[PDB]
Amino acid sequence: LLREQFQNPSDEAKPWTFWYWMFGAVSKEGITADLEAMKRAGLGGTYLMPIKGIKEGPQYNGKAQQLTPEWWEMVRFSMEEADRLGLKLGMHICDGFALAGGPWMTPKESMQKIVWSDTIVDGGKIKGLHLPQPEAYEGFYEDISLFALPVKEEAADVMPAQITCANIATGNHIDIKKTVNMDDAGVIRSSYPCYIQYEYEQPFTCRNIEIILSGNNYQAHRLKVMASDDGVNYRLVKQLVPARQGWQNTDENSTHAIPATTARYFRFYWTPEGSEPGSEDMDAAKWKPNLKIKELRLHREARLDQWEGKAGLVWRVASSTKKEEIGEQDCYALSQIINLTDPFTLTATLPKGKWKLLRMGHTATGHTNATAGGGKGLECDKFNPKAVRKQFDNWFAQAFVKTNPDVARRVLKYMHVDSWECGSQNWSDTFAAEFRKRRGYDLMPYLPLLAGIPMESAERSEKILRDVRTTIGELVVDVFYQVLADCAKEYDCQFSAECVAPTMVSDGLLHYQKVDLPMGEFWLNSPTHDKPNDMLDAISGAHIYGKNIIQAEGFTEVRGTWNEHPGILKALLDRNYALGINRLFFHVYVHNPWLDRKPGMTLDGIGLFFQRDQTWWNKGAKAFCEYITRCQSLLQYGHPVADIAVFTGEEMPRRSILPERLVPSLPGIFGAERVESERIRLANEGQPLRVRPVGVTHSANMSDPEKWVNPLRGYAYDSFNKDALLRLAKAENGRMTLPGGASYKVLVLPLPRPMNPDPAALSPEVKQKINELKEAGILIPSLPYKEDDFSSYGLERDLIVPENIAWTHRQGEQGDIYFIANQLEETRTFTASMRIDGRKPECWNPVTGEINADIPYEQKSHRTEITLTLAPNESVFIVYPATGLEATEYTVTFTANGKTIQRQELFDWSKEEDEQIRYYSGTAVYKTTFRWKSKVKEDQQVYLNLGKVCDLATVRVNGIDCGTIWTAPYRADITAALKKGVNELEIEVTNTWANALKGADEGKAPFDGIWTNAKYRRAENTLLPAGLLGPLNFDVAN
Ligand SMILES: [Ca+2]
Ligand SMILES: [Ca+2]
Ligand SMILES: [Ca+2]
Repeated sequence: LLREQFQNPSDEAKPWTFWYWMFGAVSKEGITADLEAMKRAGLGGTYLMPIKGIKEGPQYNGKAQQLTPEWWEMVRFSMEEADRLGLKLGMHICDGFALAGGPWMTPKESMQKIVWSDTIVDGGKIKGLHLPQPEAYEGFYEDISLFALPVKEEAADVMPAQITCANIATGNHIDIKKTVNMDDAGVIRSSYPCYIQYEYEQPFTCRNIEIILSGNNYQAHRLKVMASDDGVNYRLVKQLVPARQGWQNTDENSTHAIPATTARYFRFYWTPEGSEPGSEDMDAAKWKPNLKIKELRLHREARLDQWEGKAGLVWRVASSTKKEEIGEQDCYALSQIINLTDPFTLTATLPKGKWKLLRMGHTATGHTNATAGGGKGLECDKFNPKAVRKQFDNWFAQAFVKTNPDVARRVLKYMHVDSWECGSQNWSDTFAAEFRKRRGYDLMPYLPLLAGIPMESAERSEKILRDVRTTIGELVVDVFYQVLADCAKEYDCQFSAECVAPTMVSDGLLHYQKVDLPMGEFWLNSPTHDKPNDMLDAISGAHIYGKNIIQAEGFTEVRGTWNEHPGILKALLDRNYALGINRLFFHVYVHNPWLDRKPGMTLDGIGLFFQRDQTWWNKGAKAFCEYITRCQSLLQYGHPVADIAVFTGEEMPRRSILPERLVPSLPGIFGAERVESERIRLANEGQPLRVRPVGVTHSANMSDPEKWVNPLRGYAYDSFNKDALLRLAKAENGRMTLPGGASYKVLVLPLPRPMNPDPAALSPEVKQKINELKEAGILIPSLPYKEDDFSSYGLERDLIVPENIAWTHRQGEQGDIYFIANQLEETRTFTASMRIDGRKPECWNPVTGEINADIPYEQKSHRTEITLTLAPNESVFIVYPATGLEATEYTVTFTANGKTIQRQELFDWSKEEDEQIRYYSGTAVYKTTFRWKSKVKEDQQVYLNLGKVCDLATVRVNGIDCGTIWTAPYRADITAALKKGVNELEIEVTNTWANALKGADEGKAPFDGIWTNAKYRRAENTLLPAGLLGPLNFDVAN
């Protein structure tokens, strides 16, 4: 029964935590303390991940370096204690955060890329010639093919230029030292509009510009290229366009093609005007709009525009190359190219003329699991099933050998793969063969496409490179994820996994079919580091592949500042429940090995600081986890409901679509106010900056997922890929269905968009299936869709609520559940109208566990309406079956320093003259008495309203616990504990660490033993309000 699950949830409904061990500083005492604390809070289990080692933190004197017998003994003891407590465990597939590295991996077994060298020679007889050696990572390299290409032009690929620059920004509020300048190493920097001029002694013919950076720089890709023959009259060549790119974009330079231009002068104009705000697929645009260029290389030889991404070396999307940039004369036909692989030093003969000797091979990409300690080394080849198996055998499998095997088999039941951060790869020893099987033709004659050298035509070159990227994405799934899935099943473990996008070339949804537990990620107060697109990848992936439990790495905080408590985490959690997550994992519980240092070890101040030495752990983490468990009990029930599927298209790479990107496709669904807010945000006038958190300056108009609650105004959608369309979709009763309960009425085929700008042509099999779905009744709306909703087609909104109300809907055999959550810090009363006809709603309170089965409701036009009142950040589930306190003198006892005071009136601890109270962080126990005049009458209900609580409070009346109050409304039901006459009142109030850390920083610690490696602090330098501020009142109801 649903009631029993809500009231007595199963262990599958409990939240979990990530558990990090820092710098090999680990103790058994701390292990016991941590795991008991986890059990006390109501956590179901933990993912044990050690982070860095003794070298990275020698000051901590760590005794548990990864893979030492001492470390293995800590792991064994952890399994022993989890077993004793009834907790389960997971581990990651490598040391550190990610991804699949270890000291057992050689360069040959690591991720591979196509590399090359080249040299121009006279044709005729060639004997004993030593060719240049391509890039060889740690000296590993293997030849594949040697081509000879007849030169298009005998002139040199680059020439000497004199480089100069000029500020063009004319005004009076310009810092002259930030205007364009070139340093002694030639690095170009600017904060203001400028140009950079290249002058050649003789006219130079340029066909592309290779942009070389030190780290990422969005602005560098926005140069406007101009040229002159005479030194004053300049003509437009091209406005350069930034390719879509993720944060891991430094492995390759960026080649921007232009129409072939012959000139003595080239000017590269720059202005920050027109800049797009930052996002996950224009990651560099998150940062200050300054220009910084290491080098511009102006090349003569023809290359495909943005070929480095198109070759699969790095995760990028750019438009196909225009014919005006690469025409037929710029391409090689296969007949022109002489294959010298056999004879190759080189000895053979060639027709007269000049030949480019293109020596192609492969080497390691150069990536490690760099956040590891003892387990650090090269990332495994993601296309080599033997290397993937080897990774599994040497870390995860050893947890069942080197510990206690029978205990390990009982408690270590989860195998985790985290979010990818090992770059991309476009080769392996089996890649040619896999390409041949999957794409239906041989890649090998076309291998120079992987260096961006065009063949046959631009269109043909880019059709083949798309096929290369497609193959890459398929091998991630069919090798890496398939092998690990087999391994997990072999070891009786559930497989959880985070995203592959936006660092490894992929269809970002595709791998979720191979795992048990798709896992998203959401950050707290960290706009520059949040991954809303990762969340939608994991949720869409789970929905379309029928994975019912959707995990989420939650609350990661780029700079924790010690003022965080559950009360300010609720709204954030709720909007991610609305997206579709149903098992939270706290990021992060750090192991604090010292029992006499608080709050102790952290991930160098990266939050959330969710651990035993939190001021609010014992009561606050427990109360929050109780709320979480009740929510998850219902949010794991049945199947999620979503009316709309949105096709993710045929470009590579690809992934789920953020709501903002569908606004031009569905302007009527989003509404006019959203259309207008997006116009302004994307215009991004003045490129404004914001600082959030302290010390992190970024693009103020960056999309913020807090502002995208219920963006379709009463419908939900999943992103939906080619795989799911062709392999899984069926039409039943006019809806598109998928195994595991997905059922969509609408299939949106979006307009061309930043991640699919061409757009990539629909394959015959996709057009056929679309038409089949169309004839069977699935709605394929014509775009842009301008009506408010789909009611004209018989598809009404699921839930009609006002703005800033987050929701989701699930359904199964026992009925329908709507989660409804207030995202504002205010009390609201509003109508909620649900697409449910003729059933009786109930209001189930997840904070308290109370069920109100007799709520008023109206039945209008075959919907059901209720009037809800929600306190700040309050949420509720709607389920459809199938007077002044007059206190005596307070005694207040500050538990952490034993100080006791007597006060008549309530007070803010932070305004006290006594420094040990002023800077106090921890718990204080308030004791008083109050008179209650009457016997409590039948059906009468009495609440003690607490007024303002800084930050949480546990109420006891005559010794009876009346609740831990942590979120609005700030009241406890004291009905059952009240007696006529004198009543005893005890309230335990707990704040956050911020005030005591400030005090300790200034030589005014309110007690002994305060220490943390977390050094970030609020910029404001204020003490936070602290304590039971009140006023206290009774609310007597019926
Ligand atoms: Ca992670
Ligand atoms: Ca499309
Ligand atoms: Ca897009």
